[PDB]
Amino acid sequence: RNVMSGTWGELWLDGNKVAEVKKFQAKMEFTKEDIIIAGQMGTKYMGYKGKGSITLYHVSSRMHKLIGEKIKRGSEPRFVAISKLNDPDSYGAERIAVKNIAFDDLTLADWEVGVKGEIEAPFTFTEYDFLDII
Repeated sequence: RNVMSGTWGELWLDGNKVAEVKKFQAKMEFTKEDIIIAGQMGTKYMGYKGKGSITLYHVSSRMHKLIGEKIKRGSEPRFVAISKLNDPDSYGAERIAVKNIAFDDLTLADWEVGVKGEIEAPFTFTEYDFLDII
């Protein structure tokens, strides 16, 4: 409905291709904190928090090291997913880039399960772009 979803694609950590994507679903949410800002006297758009689930496979053997380097630098890792949209005609686009993705609960062992198997994880995101316009 107001939920976006997609199937095949790729997951990236900066310039590194780190997994393939089987599917995703995402929803945008109005929070009370966003409601306060939009009501400020002194200004028709509103901030939003993105949340979803994504299913990953063919995880890179380099994920362990890439995450360790993020921790060393002090930077929580932020990803990009590219995926084939469901119902592309409704969007006027065939693919989506879901950006600034955070995985609050994915562990090193979860990444491990996704090398030879598949892993479904919740995620948050803050922006997106439509790709392959039609």
